[PDB]
Amino acid sequence: IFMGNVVSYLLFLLLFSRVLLVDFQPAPPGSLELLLYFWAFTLLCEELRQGLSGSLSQRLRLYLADSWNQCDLVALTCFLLGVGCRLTPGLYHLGRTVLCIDFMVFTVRLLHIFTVNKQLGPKIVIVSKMMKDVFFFLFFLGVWLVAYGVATEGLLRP
Amino acid sequence: MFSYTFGKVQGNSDLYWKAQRYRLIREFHSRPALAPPFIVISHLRLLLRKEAERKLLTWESVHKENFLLARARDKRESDSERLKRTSQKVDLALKQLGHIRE
Amino acid sequence: EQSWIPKIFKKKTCTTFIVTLCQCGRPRTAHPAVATVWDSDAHTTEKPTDAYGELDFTGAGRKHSNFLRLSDRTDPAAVYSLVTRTWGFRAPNLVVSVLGGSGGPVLQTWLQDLLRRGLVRAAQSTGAWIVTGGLHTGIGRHVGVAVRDHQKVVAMGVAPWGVVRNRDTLINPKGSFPARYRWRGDPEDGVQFPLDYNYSAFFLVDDGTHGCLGGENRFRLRLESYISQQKTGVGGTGIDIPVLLLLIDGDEKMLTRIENATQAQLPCLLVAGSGGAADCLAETLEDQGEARDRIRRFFPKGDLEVLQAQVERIMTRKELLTVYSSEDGSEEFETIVLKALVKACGYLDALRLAVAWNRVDIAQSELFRGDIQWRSFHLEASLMDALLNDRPEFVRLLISHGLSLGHFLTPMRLAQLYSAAPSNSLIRNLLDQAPPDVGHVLRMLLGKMAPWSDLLLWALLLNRAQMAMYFWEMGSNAVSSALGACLLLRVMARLEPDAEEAARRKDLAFKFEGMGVDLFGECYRSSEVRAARLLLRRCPLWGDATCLQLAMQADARAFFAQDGVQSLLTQKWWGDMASTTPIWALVLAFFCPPLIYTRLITFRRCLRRWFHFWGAPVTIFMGNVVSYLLFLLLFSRVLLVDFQPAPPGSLELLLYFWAFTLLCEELRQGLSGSLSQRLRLYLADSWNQCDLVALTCFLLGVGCRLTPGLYHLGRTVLCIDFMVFTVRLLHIFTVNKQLGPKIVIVSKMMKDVFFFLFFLGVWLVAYGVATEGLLRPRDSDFPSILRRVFYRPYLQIFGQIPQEDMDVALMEHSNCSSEPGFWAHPPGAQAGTCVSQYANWLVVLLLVIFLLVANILLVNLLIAMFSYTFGKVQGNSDLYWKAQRYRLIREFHSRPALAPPFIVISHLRLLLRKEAERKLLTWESVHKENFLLARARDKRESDSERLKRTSQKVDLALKQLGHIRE
Amino acid sequence: NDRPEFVRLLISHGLSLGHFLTPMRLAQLYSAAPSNSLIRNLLDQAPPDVGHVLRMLLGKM
Ligand SMILES: [Ca+2]
Ligand SMILES: [Ca+2]
Repeated sequence: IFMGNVVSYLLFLLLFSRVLLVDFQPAPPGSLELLLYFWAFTLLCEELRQGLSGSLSQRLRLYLADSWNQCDLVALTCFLLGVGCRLTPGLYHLGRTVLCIDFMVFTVRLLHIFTVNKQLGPKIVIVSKMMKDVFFFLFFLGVWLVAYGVATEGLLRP
Repeated sequence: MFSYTFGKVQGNSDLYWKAQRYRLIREFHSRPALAPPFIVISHLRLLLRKEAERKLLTWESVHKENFLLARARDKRESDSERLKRTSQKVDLALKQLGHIRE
Repeated sequence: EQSWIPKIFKKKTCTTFIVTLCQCGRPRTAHPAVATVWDSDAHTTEKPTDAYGELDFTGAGRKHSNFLRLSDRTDPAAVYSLVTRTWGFRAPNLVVSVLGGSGGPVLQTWLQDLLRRGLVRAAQSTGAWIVTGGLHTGIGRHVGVAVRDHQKVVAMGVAPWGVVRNRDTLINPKGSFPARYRWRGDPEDGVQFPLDYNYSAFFLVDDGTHGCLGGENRFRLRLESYISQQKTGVGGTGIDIPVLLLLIDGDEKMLTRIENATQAQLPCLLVAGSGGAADCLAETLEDQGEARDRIRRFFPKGDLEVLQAQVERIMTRKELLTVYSSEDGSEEFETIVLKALVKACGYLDALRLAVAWNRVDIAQSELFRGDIQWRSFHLEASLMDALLNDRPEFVRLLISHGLSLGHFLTPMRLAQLYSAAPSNSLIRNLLDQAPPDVGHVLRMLLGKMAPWSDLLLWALLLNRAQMAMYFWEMGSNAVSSALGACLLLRVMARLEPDAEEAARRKDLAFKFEGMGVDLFGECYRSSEVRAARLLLRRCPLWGDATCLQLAMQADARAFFAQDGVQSLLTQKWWGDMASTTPIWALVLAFFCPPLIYTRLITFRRCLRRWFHFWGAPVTIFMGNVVSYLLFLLLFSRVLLVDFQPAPPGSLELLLYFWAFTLLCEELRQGLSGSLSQRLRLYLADSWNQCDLVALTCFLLGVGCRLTPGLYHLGRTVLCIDFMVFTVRLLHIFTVNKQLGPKIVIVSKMMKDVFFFLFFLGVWLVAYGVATEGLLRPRDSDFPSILRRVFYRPYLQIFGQIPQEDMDVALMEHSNCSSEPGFWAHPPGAQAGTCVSQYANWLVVLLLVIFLLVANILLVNLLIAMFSYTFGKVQGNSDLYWKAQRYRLIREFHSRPALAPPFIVISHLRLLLRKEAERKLLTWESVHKENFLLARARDKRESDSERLKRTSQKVDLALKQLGHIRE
Repeated sequence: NDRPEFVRLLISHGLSLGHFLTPMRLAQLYSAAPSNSLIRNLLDQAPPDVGHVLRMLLGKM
């Protein structure tokens, strides 16, 4: 079941890219785009099933507590928003941009695959724990960039 | 910093992964057998809708008794416990020696 | 399996009536329709038993105290079989049938101390059974409380059915596996008693009576006799189980029971000072007789001549009777039992019995006295018993007594020893598949590609750690035997159905490897010219395979790690040249052949030196390296310059011939180094796989080149083949003491590499597709799309950031496309004719995030993972390199002395075609003895052992102090 | 009185435990909760009535 799910998700990403790069046009959606809409709807139904069966509020919170479920939910929300914007006559470009970001959100989900390997799962956990060091570096670099950039801009006087 | 953190949280991360492995397996144990593109056909199906045990417990109890006996024997044969027993026996010998001296 | 229990066991009914009240203990009213002197057998009926199962005393207990109800006239063989097999009780090495009325609930302090310290302790030590009355009264209660205080011990209780309180709750014809018994019934009358809760199993003898005493005596005596007729395990090898009766106090009934037991040839132990019916016999044995009977025994029947006649009949067989000397409470039970059994005996030996028990001190005392004079078979039988029952200490002691072992072991005895394999054990299966016929199974395990040796092999096969250890200590070829034992144990472990059994074999193999390495270290540090140069390089009787071969097959990395073996391998690597020769000296000699004869290199005489220099593995390796470098140089020269569509030139033909010679060399390596077996062995090496793929690509490229139409394809294939060939040069660093471990660690870094690659691939796909979608370049060509989606983002990781092709601020605005919106014209060739500029700040933001993640976070994470892995697998990699060093040296030891370009001339040659040893073994044995003595002394002087000895000495002093105080 | 050794020894003497424990005895045992202890508070919030507090702690989900 896991392997079939992985293969289907890879095919879904392939179709999403195919639609986004080629078949996405201001005209009304084509056959492939409608297939993508149906596929995303089935993914939404699957997430709904996972949340619903897995004390309604209790199990809903239990489902929403998982990071991967949060990622799936945000991806699907962005997809719905992008489709809505695209269908509207005036918000075509905004919809395309939202879907472009949503593709990144969907693709990041593939990292879940490595949680099954005996060696990669611990690596992903450690990576998740590296974020304090990442933030320290980012804050230090931001301070340094502000200082240096403002000093140089003031000196040059463009 | 990355090197230090990676070296520091190796064991805890491994334990955490081993723990959540059960959650992963259980999640994929209950999912529909079909893929998301076709999973609609299965969500539709979901919609519209002893003596052996006693023997097992007895065997478990036998193993528990063996484990407890092993722990007790290991503790009793430890150096600290043997030293304590020797001290008590020496004290008993000393008391009997004082008693006989009278 | 219980339905058979009712089939073979029967209970008794009141049946016929004998007078108001039945003579069968039941009221005349409560009798069946069928109801002079009532008969326990004639006036009763037998029905299937309906009170079997096990007892679960409420709360405490082992949750299992097997019970049973059976007729008195029952054959004890069935009872013994049921107890031994069905209920799981092992065969008793000794049975103590405790007797004694012990009038009055209270018992003397010394008697209670003896029971809790002499009897119960001995029973637990020897795994004996204690047979008493399964009731909470009389001596049974005292025995039970002694057992409880000592606490397990097996206490069988044979009691009548009818005097047991709450007999109703036990009745369940279907079975009573969960049985609940309330031994604490409020009424307290002598008619019935409660079953004690300290006894492991009960036998409720049924004689068709509702209360009586002595009705079970017949069955008890019959069971005692039958047990005394059995054997002490190991099939018929064991001696007859000793069954003796212990008596404390008593009465005329006890005297009759003692008489019956003596008639049954059962030793009796009479406790001195126990009381009446026991001190009477003790005094009679020690030495008016009627006066003794009157004073000691109760006044009734004292003047009766029956008592005196019974005492006379008892003394008629006084050999069986023995008095437990008070000795101020000696509490030395095992020795007294042994003395009583010896006296009764007047074959059965104290040695065999001591071996049956695990008491080696008792046998040590028995043999230490010079009074006993032993013969050959006498000790041989005991040694066989010790071997069969896995008693290493006893075999050590027996061998220590000058027992000749060469004549002891015989094909019949060896067959018996192997026959003792435990039920369905791997050794048993292998023997069945294959007299012992051990050679066939040994060859099957290894593949086939002196009593001590045989006994060591047997112990290894049966996996008896201590016995195999001892046999190795007494063996001749210590180091080779240790390595062979490690090999055999590892092979068996890999071949075992159950992992837990395999782990024991694996641990034993590890222990043998440790002993082998320690002993060889001792031998080497004593004398290097011997030991390594001779012990390792000789071919023993194991498989006529040198110890190094055994270590290689066993994967005994620890054995290769030690400095002695490494120094020997280095010495073999340099051949006859001194191991200290500098590398530069070797190079100079290689390029200046005459300089070999100069004193600057240290070792017909001329031809001898010539062949010594050019045959050493190191010089062959250097020549091979030089030839391979020249081959790569020629390959590059051909590929870059002389490769043309025209027919091959001279240099290209030379390259073809050179590659052909390399192919022939690989063929030779695979062929000579069981055709399929050696082929797989060759193909298993990674370097051989690399060579094979390189040569296959070379053949494919040459074939394509020769074909008129596939010239370019051939050139491309050869271009890749050059990379494949060049990668082989990494094999050079496997010889350096520092680089080889590095290469091993590098090979182990691939998991981290793959993690990084997968992460980077996911990130690249996401970012590239997002950027391509945002820009909307109008090329929209599949190769161009793939380029912009994968290649360009990938190159951005290495500082190749084409801002002009992504940032609209750096491009020229133009109305390229008729589609609505604003567009810009990138200057890049493959950047798309024009890109949308709707939200370009988002493209720049994605570029910023991608640079951050990829360049910094992922790369630094990979560095951290590499650092961790490198630090973690240092030692294992070093050991692995030290182990494979032998394979490298052996491979280069057998190669032709000529280089691949000329190796054809040598492949052609290949085609068309003591007392010193005994002295060496003796010296090895001396060193082994020294090493074993050192280990034993170090263990004895350790703090833990000294503390244990002090505790024992303190206990001895305490016992002597208590003794003197009296 | 929290004397594990004594309870071990007493049980070791063939004391029948099934008949020993009774609802009154269990109520007494739970009544021995020390003054204001978490168990005491939970019992007050909820005879022992232990099942309810057990479900509350576990949640009975
Ligand atoms: Ca999910
Ligand atoms: Ca090769």
